[PDB]
Amino acid sequence: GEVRVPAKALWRAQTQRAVENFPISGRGLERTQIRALGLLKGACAQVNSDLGLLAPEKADAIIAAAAEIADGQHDDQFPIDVFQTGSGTSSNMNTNEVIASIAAKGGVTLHPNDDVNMSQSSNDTFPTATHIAATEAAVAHLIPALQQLHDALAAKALDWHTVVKSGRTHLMDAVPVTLGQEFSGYARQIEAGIERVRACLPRLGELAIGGTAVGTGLNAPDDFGVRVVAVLVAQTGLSELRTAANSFEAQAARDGLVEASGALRTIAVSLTKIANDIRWMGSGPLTGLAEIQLPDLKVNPVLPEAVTQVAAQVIGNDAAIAWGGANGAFELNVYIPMMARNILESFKLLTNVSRLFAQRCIAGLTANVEHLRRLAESSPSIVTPLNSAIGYEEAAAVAKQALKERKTIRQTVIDRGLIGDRLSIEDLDRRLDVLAMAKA
Amino acid sequence: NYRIEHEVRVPAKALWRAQTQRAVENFPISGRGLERTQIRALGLLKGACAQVNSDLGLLAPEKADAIIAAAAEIADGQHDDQFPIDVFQTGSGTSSNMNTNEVIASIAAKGGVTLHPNDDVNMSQSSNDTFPTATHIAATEAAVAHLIPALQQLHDALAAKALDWHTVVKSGRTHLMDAVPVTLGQEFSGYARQIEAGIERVRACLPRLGELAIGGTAVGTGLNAPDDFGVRVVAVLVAQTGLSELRTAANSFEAQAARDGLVEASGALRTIAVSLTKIANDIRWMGSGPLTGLAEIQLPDLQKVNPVLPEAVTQVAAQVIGNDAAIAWGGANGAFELNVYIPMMARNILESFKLLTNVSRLFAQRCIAGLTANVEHLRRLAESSPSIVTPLNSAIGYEEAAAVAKQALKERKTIRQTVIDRGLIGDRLSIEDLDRRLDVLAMAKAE
Amino acid sequence: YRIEVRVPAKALWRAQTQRAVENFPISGRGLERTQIRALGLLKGACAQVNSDLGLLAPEKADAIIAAAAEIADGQHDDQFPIDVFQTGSGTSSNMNTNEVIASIAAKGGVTLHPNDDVNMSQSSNDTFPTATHIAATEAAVAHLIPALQQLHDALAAKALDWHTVVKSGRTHLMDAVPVTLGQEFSGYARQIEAGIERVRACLPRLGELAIGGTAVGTGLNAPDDFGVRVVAVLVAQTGLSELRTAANSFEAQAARDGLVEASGALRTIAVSLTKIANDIRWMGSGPLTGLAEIQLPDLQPGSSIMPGKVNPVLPEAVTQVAAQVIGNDAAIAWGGANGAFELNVYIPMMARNILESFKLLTNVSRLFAQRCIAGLTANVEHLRRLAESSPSIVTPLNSAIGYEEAAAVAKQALKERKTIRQTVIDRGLIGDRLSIEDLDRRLDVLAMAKAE
Amino acid sequence: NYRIEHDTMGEVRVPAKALWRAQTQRAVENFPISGRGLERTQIRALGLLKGACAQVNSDLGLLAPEKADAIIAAAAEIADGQHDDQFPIDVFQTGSGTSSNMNTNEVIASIAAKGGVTLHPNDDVNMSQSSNDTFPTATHIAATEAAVAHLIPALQQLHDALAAKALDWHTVVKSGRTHLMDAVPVTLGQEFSGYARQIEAGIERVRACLPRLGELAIGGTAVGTGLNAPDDFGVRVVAVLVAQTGLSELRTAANSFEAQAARDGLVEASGALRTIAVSLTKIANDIRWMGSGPLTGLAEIQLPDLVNPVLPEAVTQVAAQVIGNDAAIAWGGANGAFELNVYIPMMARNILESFKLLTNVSRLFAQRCIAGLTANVEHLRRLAESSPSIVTPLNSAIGYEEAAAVAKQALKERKTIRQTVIDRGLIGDRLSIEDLDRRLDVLAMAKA
Ligand SMILES: COc1ccc(S(=O)(=O)N2CCCCCC2)cc1NC(=O)Cc1n[nH]c(=O)c2ccccc12
Ligand SMILES: COc1ccc(S(=O)(=O)N2CCCCCC2)cc1NC(=O)Cc1n[nH]c(=O)c2ccccc12
Ligand SMILES: [Cl-]
Ligand SMILES: [Cl-]
Ligand SMILES: [Cl-]
Ligand SMILES: [Cl-]
Ligand SMILES: [Cl-]
Repeated sequence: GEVRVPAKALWRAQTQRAVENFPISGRGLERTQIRALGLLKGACAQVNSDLGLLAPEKADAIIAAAAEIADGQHDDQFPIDVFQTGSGTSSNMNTNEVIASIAAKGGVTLHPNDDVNMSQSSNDTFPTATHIAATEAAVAHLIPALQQLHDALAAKALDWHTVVKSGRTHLMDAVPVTLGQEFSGYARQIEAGIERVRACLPRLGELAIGGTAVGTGLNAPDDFGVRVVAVLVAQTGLSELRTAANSFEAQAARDGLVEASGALRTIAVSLTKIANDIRWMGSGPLTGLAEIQLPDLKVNPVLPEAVTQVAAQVIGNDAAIAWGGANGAFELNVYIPMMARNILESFKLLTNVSRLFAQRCIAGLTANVEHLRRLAESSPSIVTPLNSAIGYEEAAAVAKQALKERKTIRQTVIDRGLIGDRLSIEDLDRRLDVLAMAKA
Repeated sequence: NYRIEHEVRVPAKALWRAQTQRAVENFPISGRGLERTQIRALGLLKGACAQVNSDLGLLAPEKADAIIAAAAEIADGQHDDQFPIDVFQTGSGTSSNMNTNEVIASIAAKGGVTLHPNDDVNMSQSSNDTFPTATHIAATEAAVAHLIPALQQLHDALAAKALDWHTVVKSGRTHLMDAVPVTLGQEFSGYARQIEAGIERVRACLPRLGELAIGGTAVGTGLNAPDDFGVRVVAVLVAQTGLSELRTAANSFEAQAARDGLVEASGALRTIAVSLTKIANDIRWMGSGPLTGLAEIQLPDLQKVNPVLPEAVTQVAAQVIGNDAAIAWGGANGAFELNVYIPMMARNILESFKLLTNVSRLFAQRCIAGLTANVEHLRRLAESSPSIVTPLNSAIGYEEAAAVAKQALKERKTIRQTVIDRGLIGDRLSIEDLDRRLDVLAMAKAE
Repeated sequence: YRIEVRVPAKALWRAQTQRAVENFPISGRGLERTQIRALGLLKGACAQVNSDLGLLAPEKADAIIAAAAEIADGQHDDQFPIDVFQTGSGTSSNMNTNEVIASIAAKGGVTLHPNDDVNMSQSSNDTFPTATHIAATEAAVAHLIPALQQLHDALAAKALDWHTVVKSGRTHLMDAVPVTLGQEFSGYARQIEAGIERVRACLPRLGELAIGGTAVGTGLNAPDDFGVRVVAVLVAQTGLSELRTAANSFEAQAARDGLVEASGALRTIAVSLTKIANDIRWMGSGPLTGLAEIQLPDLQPGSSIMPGKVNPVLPEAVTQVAAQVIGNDAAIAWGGANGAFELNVYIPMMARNILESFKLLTNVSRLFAQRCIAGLTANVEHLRRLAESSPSIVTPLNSAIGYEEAAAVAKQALKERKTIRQTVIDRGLIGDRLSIEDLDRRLDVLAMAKAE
Repeated sequence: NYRIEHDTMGEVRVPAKALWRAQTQRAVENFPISGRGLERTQIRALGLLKGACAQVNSDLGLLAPEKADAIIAAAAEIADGQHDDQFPIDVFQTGSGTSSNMNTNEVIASIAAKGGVTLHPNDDVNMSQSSNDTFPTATHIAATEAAVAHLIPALQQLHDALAAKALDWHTVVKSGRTHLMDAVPVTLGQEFSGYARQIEAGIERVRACLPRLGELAIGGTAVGTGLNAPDDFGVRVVAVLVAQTGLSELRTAANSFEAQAARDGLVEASGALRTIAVSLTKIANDIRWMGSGPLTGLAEIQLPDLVNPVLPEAVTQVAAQVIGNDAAIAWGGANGAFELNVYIPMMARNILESFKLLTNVSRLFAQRCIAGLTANVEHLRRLAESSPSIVTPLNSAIGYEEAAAVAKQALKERKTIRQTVIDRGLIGDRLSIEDLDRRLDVLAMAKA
């Protein structure tokens, strides 16, 4: 039919039809997705050239246009809604048409399908770009952001190694701990988060390229996949990219995204705990716990709120990803654009809020040392450290009398006239010292 | 060009000011800000508040008119690009509240009127009762003015097909296996009811979705606001918008300590997403083929035909389900006098409303309306199914009925032709008695 | 062990049930008492109607009704061994009920055919979802709503008792202007009251029964009015007026959207309960290192290592129940979306989850009301002291001494740990623009909470 | 019919025959919520842990040898399943699992008393322990054992059944399906190789979570600090557990505070199970669709009758349950505070159920569905040979327009592409039979 296309638009007919067919969310591909589609087209053009299937002049043109796209020079040339044909074929064609128009600016005539989509199908390209984008997000961005947060938490764990305070279990007063020990716990949660992301990489980095329409590789060179992956690894430095173990699994399912989402969700769960504890420690200053002071951006914990909200989003996104993941049929899972949107957003949210959390909250925390000490000196104590001085039986009697008369262990020892040759006052304070009780 | 404020650097053509710019620098998290409906509702709210402060003599009429004019521009969508703050901001949404106050002041300034963002545009209000008020305004309007009419359009399209296909007999399917006859019209009457029930579900949540916190100020007590600020602002909002569903909260503390009304409404959207998944799935399966699939109907071409709108629908449904999980999560985790997950909740609920509205109209117009049934083929299959030999039992015994069914399937013939081919027509069974027993439309029991 | 297939001797079920037992050894958990009861109610009403329409012999119908009444009464809850994770229509549990009823009638000398007699006018597809919705409707009206009303009433009572118990508000977990403990609990009460409203609003669709639609929704091989007749009997016998024939017989079998809808209501209540329970254990936190606003009744020892430590175990039970309801809700929506054509085949899993959510919420709400809320005591003097020392209450001084001096009062009081009243005095601001009488009027914290 | 018992809170009436005591009975009355208690595997883990603890306490000279022996013997009876009816406490108990810990202590004491040995539930049976490190330890022992000894071998059985079908059906060519629409040829073998990979990847996912799932909190006592335990109590107890269970995946926690303030390892493991549920949903759905009919469906295969696809229905319902449980687990996981996460019994219920359901349904799926599948081989090939999707390799010979006409006529007349090309008289000018049979070899097209 007749198709009206904007003057300064590098996309063509089929992209414009897709724009008209899916006015649903008003939001299109992110920069990372666009970049990954550009990287893939350049790599495909390179391999088609190396195999003598594509004329060198045409290949050079594609590679040049693809490089512009991957460098972010055309992020306004991808107007198709996220909620499109579930294979992502519309965005694939979007990329083919934009490259064709760019090449035409350089006096080379490309056919979007026959040249720019050579050896590819409408079904193995978009999930490939999706996993490229997800792997890049995991390796180049999320993991270093998490490492930064870990290092900030670990720094406080060391700095506060002897800042004694009261433990809390069930929200109730418990035996002493140090602020440093608590932050050593938070740091380990983030460290384990990094371990979780790393563990999913062998399957997250699997690319479907080469499988063409249904996974068989019909109408592609037998080694298209492995050659394209090699160019991608060389150009991105992403050694985690690899050919799929099974070309049918790689298109019929998107289980790699579901798996990876689970790692992000676990991280969201840890971050909720860490953020929650931190805003509670900062609460008050009169009606709260008043354990620490957060940097001001009466200070509201705005970054913990940002963190806990991001975590909520990752959990919602995770549910959406799994839902689409389960609902593939036969040779193709047709939930890819929705799954891509959600997994890449979860990566982006976690990355950016972890860095903000680290730099503008954690690094600048100040402990209220004297208040914390007074809290520790209000914790329950135990009789065990008195055994080698008064014996198991007298200790047991002290514990019973303390419980009965609702007095501290220390005062009960004094009231029972136990301060003598077997136990001086100094010896009592040493054995019951709250920092020693924390076993730091 | 960038103008300077105090020190913070603000874009020249930006109508926001220093507090918004600081929020921009503090939350570079998603790169996504408030949606159009939330911005519109913030405008609506600020205008109504100014009207009431003017009515109560608390704000100069010249200042009030400036806010009202500015706010109207915002509510009309003229300033959507003036709200740069990330969704993932302070959990009260105070940053976006100040964004609105600042943009209104800057709009007024161009008209020669000076407004203090806090002292004037935020008069009688707090950082805590305004943003969720705007959220519930935006959600109520999305439910009443957009989603319900969209759903009604879908219902009517499905109902129209159910009528057109009233006598289009086909094989029923249970457990995906062949079963006794139904009509395509009956199936589509079921789809229509699912959507109709969806509308009932949305309507049922409105008494609580429409509750507004405005007037409760910082903690719910209404301290530093007129005692009747809430009912006055709501009456102005209703008067201006026609949204009679908007109401003052039943309890002012519940309305700020929790966002339970959004959790409730999301559940209604989630159920609709569940209904749409079933409908969309059946339709793309019915259209599967053209050779190795079910080949019951043909879908209209768009991009044989891929079912691209059922894929759009089932992907939207997945998103609504994910959004629903995030909303419940934020909803459960308020503390004492304030739930601090509102911007995240607003984002997700308003998007869910939008996606369902837009994809339902698309589904109705560009998929449902142009569906075409393979009528003769559907009847042929129904008339050849082993599932329909049971009315033959009283005439020929279930053992011979079984032989008929097995031979019909093997030779790919109707049950009728098989009965005839096996020489069963006689005094035990006339051809007219056979056609009565095997009347597959009558078996469907269409009203 | 009798033989038919080896079947336990004291088993009232027969061969088809025993086959299902051997086919689905998956969870080791079978139907609940409420589902069993509902299957009993339905079979008895069906025989009643079949008899009335002259389709079933009176002696046979009487034997079904008598046997089905024993099942509904809970006398045979050990005769339903089939796993929850069975054929997705629930046909196996339907046959279970048919077989057990036939065996009961056999003890009385009457021979019933499980299919031809007990399952007359019914199919293996409209029975189990009918029983599920009967069970879910009963759980909503007879058990959950009264239990929520009991918790509502306990919260409302506390709100009344604590109407003048002033304290500092908390927003973002930071100090805020005064509220009363009573206002907060009126807020919790409203959340529970709204929860009841949410359950009530789903009942028009939760109560829809598929019975009469037979195999595919068409009503083939059943009387045309079978559905309305069975429902009439059920409503008369159970008093459950919310039970009704489905608006659309195809929707009622192709989907279980009413269950998804109802779970949404339950999920929302779980969300409310989470907020309420969290606030309450935080309010009782400490007693020396926490908020120490209230004291929860002691229910059991908390720690071996810490002998006097008593933990908020009911709020912990409530919040864990809430997590379960949210999990169950996701399972129900998952099952609900994935029907195909004429039948949703996730009914037993959806039934398990919705009925569990009803049960857990019902039971934990009553325990929460009786063993926690009713016995709460407020630390009134503690709460009032913090309120009277709060920087947040200096605002009403503005019109007398100016906001800059009020800010100074707040800073000094906060630093010298004094009340706002005493700090105003210690700065010598009581003169001819401000009496001690006017000061106490302006710093009346209860009046600042504006309690009605 | 009762006897009097007591704790630090006062006196409590207990059923006369019951092996539990006061604190258990308080919890019986405090939490009548679900009506369901700990599972066999949980009780076993608690028994194993208590025995190991008594062994270490005896080794370190902290507990009298005659007392340790009485504990170890009692704990063995519990771990073997002789006293499961003595664990009446609801899943929905105190969030630390305090009550079930005391349950185990009390029952061990009452058992030993029958042997003439007097044990204090707290002082002897709970020596060097607290609830806060024992109940999550038992929970992670149960989950680790469920992963290693049960789930992975069940998945390997399912993988092997799917891989056997992939081998058997290696040349069973059929029409591909994308968007539910006919596509270029594949084989049943290839589809099933895809299913096998999903389950193989599932095993990889479970194995990848084990370094953290296997972490045990034991030794951290009340708040993570180890107060009131020997400094090496944890490593010693873990060594005993590893020796007695053969589970090398059991290990001390990398950080003692993380191990009690959080249950992130359970959230992580649930993610793997959830992913498996997602894979199983795809496989089960495909298989019931392939078996659909016998007239109006796809009718690609026939499922064994045990014909409704009842095992795929059991599989997809189990999947839904696992996804549901997964949401409950993450919810509890996120909501710890300071030194302790208090959602452990609920998280344990859900993670352990998810392990159990996937284990049992995978073995059933493998044995009683996958193994007995039969393919309609000739019919599949005939459809593949008759599909408009395979006319494309004729384009260069007969042209686009004629290829479309061939496709349309073949469908309308229900004939193969090969026969339609012949019938339209295209052999001779356009191409030979040899060329036709080469271009339309659907098996070669499937690249198999
Ligand atoms: C999706 O399903 C189809 C797609 C296309 C065509 S066709 O009309 O194009 N066709 C019929 C002409 C004889 C050559 C086979 C191809 C037919 C069917 N369906 C059937 O053939 C049903 C059937 N009937 N009888 C049997 O014995 C049987 C045995 C195994 C599998 C299926 C069947
Ligand atoms: C599930 O799908 C089937 C089930 C059973 C049988 S059967 O083998 O039992 N059969 C074929 C013999 C002629 C009488 C129809 C019944 C066939 C099909 N499939 C087809 O007939 C495919 C088909 N082929 N060609 C067309 O032109 C057409 C037009 C509309 C719809 C479908 C088609
Ligand atoms: Cl443009
Ligand atoms: Cl701008
Ligand atoms: Cl029995
Ligand atoms: Cl039972
Ligand atoms: Cl009614």
